[PDB]
Amino acid sequence: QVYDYRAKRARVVFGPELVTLDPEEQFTVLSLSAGRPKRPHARRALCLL
Amino acid sequence: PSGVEELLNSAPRNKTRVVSYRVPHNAAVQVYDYRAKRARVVFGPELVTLDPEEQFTVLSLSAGRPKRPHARRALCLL
Amino acid sequence: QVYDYRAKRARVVFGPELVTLDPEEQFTVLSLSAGRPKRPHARRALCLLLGPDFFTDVITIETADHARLQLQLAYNWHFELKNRNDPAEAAKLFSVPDFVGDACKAIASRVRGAVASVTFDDFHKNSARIIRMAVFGFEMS
Amino acid sequence: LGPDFFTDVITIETADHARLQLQLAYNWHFELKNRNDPAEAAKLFSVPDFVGDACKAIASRVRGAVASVTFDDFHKNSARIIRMAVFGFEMSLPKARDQAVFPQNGLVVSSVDVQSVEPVDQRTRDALQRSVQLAIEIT
Amino acid sequence: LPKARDQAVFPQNGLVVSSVDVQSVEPVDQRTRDALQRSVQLAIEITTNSQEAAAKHEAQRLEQEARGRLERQKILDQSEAEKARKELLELEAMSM
Amino acid sequence: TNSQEAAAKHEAQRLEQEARGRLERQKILDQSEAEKARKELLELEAMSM
Repeated sequence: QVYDYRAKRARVVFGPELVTLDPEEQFTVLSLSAGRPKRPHARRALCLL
Repeated sequence: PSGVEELLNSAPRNKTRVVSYRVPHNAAVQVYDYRAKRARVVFGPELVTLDPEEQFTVLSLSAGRPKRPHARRALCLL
Repeated sequence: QVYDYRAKRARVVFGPELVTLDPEEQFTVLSLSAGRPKRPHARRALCLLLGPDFFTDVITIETADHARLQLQLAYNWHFELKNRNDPAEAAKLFSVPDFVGDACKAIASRVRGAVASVTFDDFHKNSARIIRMAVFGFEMS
Repeated sequence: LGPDFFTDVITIETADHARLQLQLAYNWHFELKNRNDPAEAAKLFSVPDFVGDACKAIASRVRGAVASVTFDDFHKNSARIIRMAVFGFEMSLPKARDQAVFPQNGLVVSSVDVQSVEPVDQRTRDALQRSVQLAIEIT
Repeated sequence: LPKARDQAVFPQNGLVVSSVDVQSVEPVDQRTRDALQRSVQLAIEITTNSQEAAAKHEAQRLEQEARGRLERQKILDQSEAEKARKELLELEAMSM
Repeated sequence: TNSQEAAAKHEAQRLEQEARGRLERQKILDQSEAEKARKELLELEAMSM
């Protein structure tokens, strides 16, 4: 998902479609719990599964 | 009021350039206008754009590894 | 709050509005009880807080079994306001030389007067109840 | 004139000859039935030293309270007797009124907080320490 | 008899004394202070003897009531055991 | 000091007296209900014997 500061509007997308941002649009980066077992901040990624 | 580094998160910002701050979708923020004598609140995917007399409502948080009354102060309440 | 020597008149203000003094006007500076635990004169400030918050405090107390023990207390607190348009009640808000130190001290003496009767055993097995009921309030049930 | 608390501490002797110091917050303020009267205001300053006279008179009253009371009941219940016996009368014998007043200058003491009653004799503290040490083990 | 009036007065010059506060009554003899010190030192320990006597009487009474309960349960269990023993005596009687 | 000690002594002695008297009466009582259950046990034992 990405939020547009210019349109003041978020938009979400998934599946086999590449994103193409407007200049004010920004990715919704997401922290993940990774590490060998678990860890509150590790392998941060915007690509939620 | 030393709120600079929180919203910069190298080269110093152009202070003449308007201050602005992207607001994370679940995040919430508020700013008070000294000129209009009026506070205003905003949240979600909308960047802030202050009037010159407007000031951020900075908020102390309880951070640290466990808990601590003054740590990781931030205006971006979740 | 600030007092005007020229108009011979005090005025109070709060919330998101910057102060702008007349030349004879002076701030009502207020001493506070700060320090790591409590201290009658520390972090003096004119910016009194009305909002909800918690006191940072710890209190030694003697039990009936002559076993002294320290204990910290969060002390949730706020300043209730039946009105905001009244200069007088606002003057009452600042009329106290030190609301927080007086609060923590009076509550401390009340805790001492609570534990002074209570045994160490029942206190250790049930502090949270008696520590609250005995220092303020009366029957509710 | 505003509400505040005295900074004071008082040694006192119990009936068991066990002297002990204790601090007292002494909540206080100056009541004013009027402000337009020069005379009452003159009464406010008529006292050479309102605070020292207050703390001293209250101190002697505390001494006159503890002088009869035993150390045991005092240690187990200081906050009540320390207040009732130095000012006020029956209100319900009955526990004394929380208010206290000095007519000579219009002073009015409020409730007196307590937080410490430690004995002057450290050996006595060792005795109570051994006593509570007996208490935990009998429990 | 009745407690004296708090007021005091000197007619010779019109003086008027009020109430007299007290805060200290310490003996001139420090040895006497040592004596009272040993006295209150006796007081705290006899009070410890008092609380110990209280806890002792209480724990003793509780152990008494408890052993009485367990005793009654013993007599009861002996009763049902007497029942099953009686049935066993019946079968043993017919068998013998 | 001998006087106060005599007072505390007489008092603690009287309290221990009243206490042991209470516990004694409770003993006789418990012996009574134990006598009851013992009586029932004597009945079952009687029929069994």
